[PDB]
Amino acid sequence: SDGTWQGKQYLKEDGSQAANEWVFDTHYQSWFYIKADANYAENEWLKQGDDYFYLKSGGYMAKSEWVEDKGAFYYLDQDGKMKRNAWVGTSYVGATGAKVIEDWVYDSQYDAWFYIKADGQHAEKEWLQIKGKDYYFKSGGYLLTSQWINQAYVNASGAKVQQGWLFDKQYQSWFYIK
Ligand SMILES: C[N+](C)(C)CCO
Ligand SMILES: C[N+](C)(C)CCO
Ligand SMILES: C[N+](C)(C)CCO
Ligand SMILES: C[N+](C)(C)CCO
Ligand SMILES: C[N+](C)(C)CCO
Ligand SMILES: C[N+](C)(C)CCO
Ligand SMILES: [Zn+2]
Ligand SMILES: [Zn+2]
Repeated sequence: SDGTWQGKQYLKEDGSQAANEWVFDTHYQSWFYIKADANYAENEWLKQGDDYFYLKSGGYMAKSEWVEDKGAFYYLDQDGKMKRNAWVGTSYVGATGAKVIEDWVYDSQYDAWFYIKADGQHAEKEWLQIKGKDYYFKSGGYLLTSQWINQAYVNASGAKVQQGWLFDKQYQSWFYIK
């Protein structure tokens, strides 16, 4: 390529000054975003339609990588686009792209609730107390709802029931929980 960096500015193959545009510099094999002031975007987000991109230090577009911003982790896909509402390995990124921690996740593809502990790992084959109530997560992390777990009963919200009547449809009989 005959494209060249002159400080933070990029001259294109034809010698024109890049500005307000993406450039792909084969010398780095990297995308870069050149701002309206003809300087490359660096250590910043770029919104383009619905999509977010992150320009790292030196202006390289982030891609297939995790970035930390204001104490939150964001994943950029192969094309540089910030992932939203998805599992990225064992992590879940929410609506804003931020890795979910200490919170519920409803995933329509498993039709199941999950809980990501503060430590960033999904609850799995275990009891947790979440906001003062008890919830049991199966293998794979799926919240158990409306069933007996040992001597305990978890209701439709997944919360262990403390006391009261339950009509069990499995046994077609009334139980009193104390
Ligand atoms: C844009 N880079 C900083 C990567 C190259 C020019 O110095
Ligand atoms: C970065 N572009 C949006 C220019 C293409 C996807 O990588
Ligand atoms: C701009 N951020 C990537 C930090 C948030 C998008 O919801
Ligand atoms: C539901 N998870 C994505 C958490 C695991 C599937 O194997
Ligand atoms: C978010 N919760 C799992 C507690 C509600 C399920 O119905
Ligand atoms: C739970 N009881 C059977 C005791 C009353 C509701 O019909
Ligand atoms: Zn060249
Ligand atoms: Zn898992």
